[PDB]
Amino acid sequence: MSRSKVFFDITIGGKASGRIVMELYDDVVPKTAGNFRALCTGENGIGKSGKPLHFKGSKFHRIIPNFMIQGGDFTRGNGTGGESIYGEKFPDENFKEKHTGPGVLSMANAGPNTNGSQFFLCTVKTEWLDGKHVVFGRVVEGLDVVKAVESNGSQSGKPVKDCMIADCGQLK
Ligand SMILES: [Au+]
Repeated sequence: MSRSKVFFDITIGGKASGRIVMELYDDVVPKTAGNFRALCTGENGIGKSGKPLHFKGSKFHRIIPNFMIQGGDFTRGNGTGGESIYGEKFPDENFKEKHTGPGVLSMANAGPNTNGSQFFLCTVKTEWLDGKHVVFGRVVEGLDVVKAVESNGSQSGKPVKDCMIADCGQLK
């Protein structure tokens, strides 16, 4: 299917830091792409958690230099929460796409078939995640914004300051 384009407007410590534009692989992983797209628009409203099914206002809570930036936990904000629009967890749709380099967009999980709303953007090639995380898009603009967020990560995963998805949505 035609490929959706979505964006995040990022703040770092409250400071406007630019836009990350992403292309989703609707044609390869439609269920996975459709979940992320709707979480960018917020169109499915309040989820089972009672919080909005929406990345807006959420943070990259886990950021590791030379690895990736991870976000999508809008229910607990710490890596233990998050919710897909389908309502809890859904199976890995396929592993056709691989972690080929910086910019790759892929699902975070807790093992096989545990996709929620958490995701990461790779800042390096992470071949060791192939077949274990579902890859469903890539950055096409704003890789420099991804690097700026990455600069605030630590080996420990804890960010130096709040890296927020201040706005987000779908481009037509
Ligand atoms: Au993994």
